[PDB]
Amino acid sequence: PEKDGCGDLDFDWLDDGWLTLLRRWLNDAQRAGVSEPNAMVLATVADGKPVTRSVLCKILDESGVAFFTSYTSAKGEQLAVTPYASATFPWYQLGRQAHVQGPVSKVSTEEIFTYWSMRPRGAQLGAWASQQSRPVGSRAQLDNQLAEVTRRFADQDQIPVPPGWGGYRIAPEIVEFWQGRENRMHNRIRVANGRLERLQPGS
Amino acid sequence: PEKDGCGDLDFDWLDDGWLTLLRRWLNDAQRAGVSEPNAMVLATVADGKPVTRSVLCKILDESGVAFFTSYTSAKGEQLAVTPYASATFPWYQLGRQAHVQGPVSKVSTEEIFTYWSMRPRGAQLGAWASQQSRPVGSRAQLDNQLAEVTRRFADQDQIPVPPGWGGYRIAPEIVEFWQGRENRMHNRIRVANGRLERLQPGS
Repeated sequence: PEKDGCGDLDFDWLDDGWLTLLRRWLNDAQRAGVSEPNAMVLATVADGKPVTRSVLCKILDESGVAFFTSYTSAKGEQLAVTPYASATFPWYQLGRQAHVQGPVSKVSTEEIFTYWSMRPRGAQLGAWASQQSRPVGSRAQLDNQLAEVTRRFADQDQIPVPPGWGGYRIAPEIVEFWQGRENRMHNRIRVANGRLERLQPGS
Repeated sequence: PEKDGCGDLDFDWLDDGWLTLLRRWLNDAQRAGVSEPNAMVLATVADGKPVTRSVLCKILDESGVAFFTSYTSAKGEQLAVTPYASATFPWYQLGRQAHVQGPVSKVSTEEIFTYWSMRPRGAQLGAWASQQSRPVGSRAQLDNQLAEVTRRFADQDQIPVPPGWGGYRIAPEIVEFWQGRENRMHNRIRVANGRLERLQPGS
């Protein structure tokens, strides 16, 4: 009970729909000092087996949750074969989690440009520096990669989008809010087809 | 490079094997005040589609990472059909991640007893109060479930293991260490067939 300082998560918390509540939860985490409050752990499937890693949620609206990545990465390939994902926001400090699962689609060239342009150039370089799946043996080699990319763009103030870099967006088909409680009787609300369902703590 | 106070993770950080490094990283997460240092996001598969939620890693050894849960949860059913998982320790505050993927076996009845007994009275009751199927319409109902189970065991000093309750272990067939860097030239070392491998940041 203590952890988020709040009373029980219940149906009425969803009165303004799933989006308002997620946006509020994401803001409580930001405000409470959580590091990377917008990071989520994304699961995809590779040859029938699940694979997990962390990505940064950059857009949240009625169409779902979006993040940015190289199309050439393993996440990209896996999502190309099996375009469904699940993501979890792990807000342990507050005893909270939210999960989103659904079909994945690419974001617009439009949107890619915008979020690419807000990117601090320290990172713009970094993106370009990552030599998509090129063999690497040392760390020095990584350094050379970033030096080489840095020179190449030194006289450019408007670094362009790499040829295979864009985003993906998970549709909010199933969204679950999880509020933990000291006496293990966790509050679990699942949203699906505009219907709401309360789940037993142990699933 | 800031976030864990450290230089680059490299092959020499693996000299005494993945187990020892995962243990060091878990411990660093503790010393730093990270909430739920041992929690991990577990992905499973449900009819070819990934599914995520957090579990607590309670055993870390040579045979892999283990957590405890009701066999009758969605996660248990999913692991029964497709006994492979991936898990991620999201240490965002230190800019670190560890991933572990592999086949999944049940823990023994021996170890279930041992870890069950280490739970405080509150958590054992909590676990017994989660009634596997039974739909839930109100939150007051969870309360009465905890109150039935409290009264039912009022005279038992030592509460028994619930009938459906046990553990799962992920074998360390792939282990990745991820250490973020301000310049985006993240360090990534994957472990597989005792062979080490540096990966390009952008996967």
